[PDB]
Amino acid sequence: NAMYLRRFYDEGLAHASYLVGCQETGEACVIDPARDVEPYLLTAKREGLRIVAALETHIHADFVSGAREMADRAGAAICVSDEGPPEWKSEYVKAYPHRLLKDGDELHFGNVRIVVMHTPGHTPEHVSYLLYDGKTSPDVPMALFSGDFVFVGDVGRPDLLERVAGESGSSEALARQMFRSLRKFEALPDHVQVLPAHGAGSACGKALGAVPSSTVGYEKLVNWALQHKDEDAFVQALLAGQPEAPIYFARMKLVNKVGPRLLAELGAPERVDLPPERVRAWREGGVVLDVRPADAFAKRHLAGSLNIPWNKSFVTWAGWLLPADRPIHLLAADAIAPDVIRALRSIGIDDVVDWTDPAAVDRAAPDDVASYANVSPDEVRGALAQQGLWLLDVRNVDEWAGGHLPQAHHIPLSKLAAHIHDVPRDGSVCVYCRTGGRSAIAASLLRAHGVGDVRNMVGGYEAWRGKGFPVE
Amino acid sequence: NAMYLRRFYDEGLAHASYLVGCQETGEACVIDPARDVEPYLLTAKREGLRIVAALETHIHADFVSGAREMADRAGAAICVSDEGPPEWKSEYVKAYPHRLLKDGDELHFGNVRIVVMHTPGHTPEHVSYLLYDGKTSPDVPMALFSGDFVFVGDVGRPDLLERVAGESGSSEALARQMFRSLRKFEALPDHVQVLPAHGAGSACGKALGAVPSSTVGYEKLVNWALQHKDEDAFVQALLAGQPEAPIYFARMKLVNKVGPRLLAELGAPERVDLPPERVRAWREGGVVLDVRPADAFAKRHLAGSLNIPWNKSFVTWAGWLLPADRPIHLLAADAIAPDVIRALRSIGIDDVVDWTDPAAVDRAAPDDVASYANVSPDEVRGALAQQGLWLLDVRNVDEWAGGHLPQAHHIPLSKLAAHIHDVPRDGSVCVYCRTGGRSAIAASLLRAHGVGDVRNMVGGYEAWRGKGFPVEA
Ligand SMILES: [Zn+2]
Ligand SMILES: [Zn+2]
Repeated sequence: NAMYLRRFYDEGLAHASYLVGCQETGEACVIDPARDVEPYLLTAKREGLRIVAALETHIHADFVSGAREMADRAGAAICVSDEGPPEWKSEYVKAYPHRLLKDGDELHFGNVRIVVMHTPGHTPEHVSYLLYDGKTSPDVPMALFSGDFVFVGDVGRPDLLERVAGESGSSEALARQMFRSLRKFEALPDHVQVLPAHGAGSACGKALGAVPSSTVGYEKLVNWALQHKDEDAFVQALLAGQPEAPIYFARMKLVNKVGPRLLAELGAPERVDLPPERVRAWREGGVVLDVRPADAFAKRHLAGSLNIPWNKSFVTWAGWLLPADRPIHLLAADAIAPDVIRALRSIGIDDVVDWTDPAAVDRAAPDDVASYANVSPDEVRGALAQQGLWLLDVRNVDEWAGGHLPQAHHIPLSKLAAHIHDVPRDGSVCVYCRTGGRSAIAASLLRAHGVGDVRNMVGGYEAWRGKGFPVE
Repeated sequence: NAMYLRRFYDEGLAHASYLVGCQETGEACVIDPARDVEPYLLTAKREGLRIVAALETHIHADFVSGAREMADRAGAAICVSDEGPPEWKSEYVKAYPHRLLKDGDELHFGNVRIVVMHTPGHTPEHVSYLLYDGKTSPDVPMALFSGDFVFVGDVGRPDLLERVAGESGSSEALARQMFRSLRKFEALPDHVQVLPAHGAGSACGKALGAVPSSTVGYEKLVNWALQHKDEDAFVQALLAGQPEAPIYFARMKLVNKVGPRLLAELGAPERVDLPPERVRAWREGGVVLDVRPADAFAKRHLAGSLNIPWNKSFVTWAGWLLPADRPIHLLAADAIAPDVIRALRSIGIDDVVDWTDPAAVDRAAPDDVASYANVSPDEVRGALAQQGLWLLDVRNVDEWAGGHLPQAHHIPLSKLAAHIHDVPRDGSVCVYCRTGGRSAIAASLLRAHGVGDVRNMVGGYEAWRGKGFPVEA
C-alpha cells in the first residue's frame, strides 16, 4: 500500500509521536513531534520521505512541541486546531506556512488522506486525526491518531486547565465535552486503529496501557470510560483519582501556545574544564545539577547541588524540581551529557550554560563540597528508641495511608520544595521512600536548603518492613 | 491493564518480533525472536520482566531463530508447532524445557493468555498466536500474532517448500490450506490486531505493507487475499508474481528445524592487525568480504575480495552471494564491524574468522590488490558505436522487459554466480543496473572470477535514459 507509518516513543515523558507518509510521492508528516526533530528528519531521509507538515493534536502540557522546530528546519506547514476559544489559539503559526484546522477539514499528502475530528475533553481545542489510504481504500478509515483524547485503557484528564491555568469550573465543562466526544468515537468502525499521544506512566491520565496501541472495537469493550451511559456519573468518575498536576505544566501550555524558542537560538551548551579553582564561581553562578547515581553523589558532591540521577525518571523530577528562570550548570559523564541536555530541553529548561564530567568533584575544595549519609534501617531503628531522628517520608499520600515509620513526617517529594521551611535545619533529618529513589533526590534538596545532618534510608520502607520492624 | 507488548524490527530482513509480558508477575515471552537475543533480555531487565518462553510461529526460511539462543541464555521454554508432518518437526527442543503445540492449546504467562491457532499456508506447521488480557477481559481477544500467515495487505507465499526443499506439488497444496486458514482468520472479531512476523521488503510475500500492523476488520476489507471467494482462482493468484527464493532459505529451514549452533559455541571474531605482509595469506585463507562503499572499493581492494557495501541491503546480498561452508575474512570499520558480524550471523554465515579496518588495503602489495573503473554513460555510449564493450545488465527480469541498453546481456545479480562462465574473461565487460548499487556488487564478483577489464556505469540505466541515450525493448 506504499504507505509508511512509524511510532516514536519517549520513555521518559511516556509520549508517542508518528511519522506518516506516502512512499509513492514521498510526502510525509509528523503527528505531535518532540522538540528534538532529528529522529524524524533522519528517518524520513533514509526512507526517502519529505516532511511537509507537522500536526499537533493539542497544546501540550508536559513537553515542548516540535511543530515550530519542524516549521523551521524542514520548511513544513504548522497544522493546528482553530477550534479552541480565543485564549487557546496558536497565532504564532501565521508567520509560517500553516493550517488552522476545523472539524471535517482534510489534509492530503499523496495517497495519505487525513480528516480532522474535533474531540474536546483533554483540552478545548483538541482534535484527532482519522487516516485513510487513498490509493487502496479512500472511504475506509484505517487509524485514529487519538492524541490525549482516547488512550489504551483510559481517556485524557480534563482538569489541567483548572489546575495550572486557573480557569474556574472548566474541569466539569471539559469532562462533559469528553463524554460528548466519546460518542463520536464509538460511531467509528471497530477495525479502526487507535494511536494515542501518550502511554503507561504519563501524568496526562490515570491508568494508561503498556501496550502501544488498541482499536475502536477493543476500547468499546474494555475501556472504563466507554462503559458509562450517565454523563453526571461519568464526570464523577473522570475527576476522581487523577494524578497531581506538575507545576511546570503551566509553562508548557504557554510556550506551546505562543511558540517555543528555536534550539538553534539557545545554542550548544559548551563543555567546560572545571579545575578546583573554578568550582565556587560555578556553584555561585547558578543551579548545579548532578546526574550521577545517588550512591556516588552522596559521598561527594558540590555543596548546594541537586541530584536527579540519570534514568527513566529523570525528566519527571527535572520537571517537578528545576526552574526555567535560572541558568543550569550540569555535571554529567561525557557519554550521556547530550542526552541529558536534550531531556532538559524537552521540558523547556533551556538555559543550560555549560557542563563537565563529574570527576570535577574529586579534587574540589573542602568549602565547595558536601555529603549525606546512606544509612540502613538497623541504624535508623537504634536512633528510634531515644527518638534521635526527625523522620521524613517523601512517598505519595496513598502509600503513607497504608503505613509509615513511627513518628515519621509526611511531605511527598513533589511538594518538598514548598514546605521545606517546615523541616528543622539543626535536627538530624532521616529521609525515606518505598525503595530509595525519591529519598535520594530529597536528600540533595535537604542539604541544599541547609539541613546539615541528613541521612537517607537505604532500601526504604520495604527494607524496613522486610526486616520485621514496626510500622504505624 | 499491566500488560506489556513491544515490537522489535530488523530493517534488513524486514522481520518483526515481539516481547509480550505481564507487568504484575513479570512473566514474559518473545515471539519469533532474532538469533541475537540481547535486545530482548536488555529490554526485559529494564522493564522488570523475565522471559520464560520463546514462541515460533513457523520454521523460518529467511533467518536463524533465536529460540534456542533464548532457551540457553534465559532458561526459556521453546514453544513450537507440532502440527507439521514428520519431516517438519522440531525434535531438538526436547532437550530443553519446551512445549509441542497443537491447535487450541494455551500458554499462560501471568495475566497473559495466548491461544494457539493452526494456520497452515506459508508452511504446513505454521501457527498464529491469539492474545487475551486475563486481568481485564479474559474472553475478549486483543491481538493476533499472525507470523507469516497474514501480513498487512498480503499473506505468506506458499511455495518455499517446493522451491527450496524439493517438495513437488506442495505449493498448490499449501496454497489451498492458506485459503482454508483464511476462513478462520475472518471468523475473528474485527477489532483484533494483526501483528505479523514480516514487513515491506521481505521475500516471504508479494507486496507487504510499510505500516507495522493492521486489524482483522481492515484486512477483511482491503487485503487482496480476503476478497477471493473461489479457491481455484486464489491458488492461481497466490502463486503468480512471488519474488525469487534465495538459495540460502534451504539452509535456514534446516538450521531452525535441527536447532541452530549457539553463538557462544562460535565465539567472537578476532580483531586482527593486517600489515601488507599478512595480506596474501589472508586472501588465500578464505573469502574476503569488504563492506566499504563501492566507490572506495572500486579504486583499491584486495584482489578476489567481494564488496557488499554496508547499508539496508547488506543482508539481502550476503544471503544471495556468500557461502556458509567457507571461512570469512571481513574488512569493516571498527565502528560498524560488530553490527556487520551480527548481520551475518542472523542469516547463518557463522565462520567469520577475523576482521580488520579497511585501511589495511592502503599499503597492500600490488600483486594483492585490484580495481575496476567507474565510468559515465557518455563513456559507455562512445564505446558503443564500435561495440568495444560487452554489456551486462544485472536487473530483474521485469526491469529488463521495460528496456535495456543496446546489445546488452541479461543476468540478474541473484543469478550472476551460476552463469558467470557465460561472461568472457578477456572482453571489456561493462556492467549496469537501475541506479548503480547492484552493479557495483556485480563488478567485484566479476573481478573475482578473473575478468580483467571491468567497468561499472555510474548512475545506471536511469542516468543513461536521463541523458536521452538509446534504449532497446
Ligand atoms: Zn496532553
Ligand atoms: Zn517465513
